[PDB]
Amino acid sequence: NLSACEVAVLDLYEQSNIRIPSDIIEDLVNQRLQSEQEVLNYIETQRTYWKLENQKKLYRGSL
Amino acid sequence: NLSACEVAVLDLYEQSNIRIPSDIIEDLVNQRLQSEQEVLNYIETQRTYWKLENQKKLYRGSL
Amino acid sequence: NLSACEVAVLDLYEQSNIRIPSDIIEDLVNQRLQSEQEVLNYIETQRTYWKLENQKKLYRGSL
Amino acid sequence: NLSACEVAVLDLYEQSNIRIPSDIIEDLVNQRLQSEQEVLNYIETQRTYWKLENQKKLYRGSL
Amino acid sequence: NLSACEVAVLDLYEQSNIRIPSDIIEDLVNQRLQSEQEVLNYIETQRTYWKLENQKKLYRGSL
Amino acid sequence: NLSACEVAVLDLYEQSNIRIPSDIIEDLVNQRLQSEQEVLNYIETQRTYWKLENQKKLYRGSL
DNA sequence: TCCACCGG
DNA sequence: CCGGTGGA
Repeated sequence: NLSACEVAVLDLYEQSNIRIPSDIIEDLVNQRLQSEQEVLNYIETQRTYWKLENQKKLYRGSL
Repeated sequence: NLSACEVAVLDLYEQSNIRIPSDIIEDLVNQRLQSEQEVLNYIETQRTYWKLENQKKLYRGSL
Repeated sequence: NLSACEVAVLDLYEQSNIRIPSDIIEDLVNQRLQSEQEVLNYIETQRTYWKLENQKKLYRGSL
Repeated sequence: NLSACEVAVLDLYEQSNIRIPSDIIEDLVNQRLQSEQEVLNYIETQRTYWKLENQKKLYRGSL
Repeated sequence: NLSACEVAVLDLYEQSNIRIPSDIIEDLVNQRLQSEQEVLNYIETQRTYWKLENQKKLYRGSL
Repeated sequence: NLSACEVAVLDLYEQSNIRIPSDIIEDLVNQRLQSEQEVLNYIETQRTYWKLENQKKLYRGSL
């Protein structure tokens, strides 16, 4: 149950067939960003964060 | 609340300071995988998925 | 004050003039790895870790 | 045990879930900068330092 | 006054009109690498080292 | 051994942990530049030249 | 800042 | 096929 401008942008991403991680949605709520511009920039930043987090290589001492 | 061999692998990622997105944990529980080997393969596959997903490039009608 | 093979690899890095972040050194002690191979792989993972971390873009809400 | 603005900025990075390597902290105590604006710029510069350092490729004479 | 394979590769570099910084030449003499392959490999690494190092950004406390 | 301003700017680069190639130091001394502003501009210019040089790509009759 | 090209 | 680097 989200803000209108939050909904605007999220569907933009749906339109590009991109699932947005749910950690990003959670982070998005606790911010009440006010333009669509800010939402898009916030989300874009978070996608980078998790592109990078997911690339992190796991050391294996077991394997 | 989770399976012993699941908690084993998640703590590997902690030790390596890696955040696992929560969508992955979600999908992980609805699988009851049996060994640590399997759990780890699954998680890895999912990190690739999301690395790719967070990489996908948005088409903007605005910016 | 460290294991001899640890030292062995840390000096390779020094010969190539690459500073190792000290967090890597921390994590490295907590693992008593046994071959020089293992130490190097471990260290190399950790470099990617922090190449990536340091690449994370900060969200500017105040600039 | 640090300056107020130092603390202001480091929690920025914490609210964005970004680890600051501890060599950066070291290097930051050593300058008593006086606005957040300078702290932030200083830290960003050091993140680039280490993104780049960590990217340096090691020459292997052994493997 | 250098090794014959060393001379061999540097000349390659000349034909492509490429200046090798002289710190590389230094680091090169302290390694007596044996094949041309290893020379080229070492030099190539050292090129990346200084491409990166020269990229690092300066923090300016006065300008 | 060098002019005080030369020295002032060189320590800027150290407090940023940046090695200056020694070909830069060389060219630097044969110019006696006067303000620190002039010195830094020079070094920077020179850092670009060599970022660029060290990037130029080798044509290999090896490979 | 975004787009295209080359390398692993 | 994906990731990184360089050029417009």
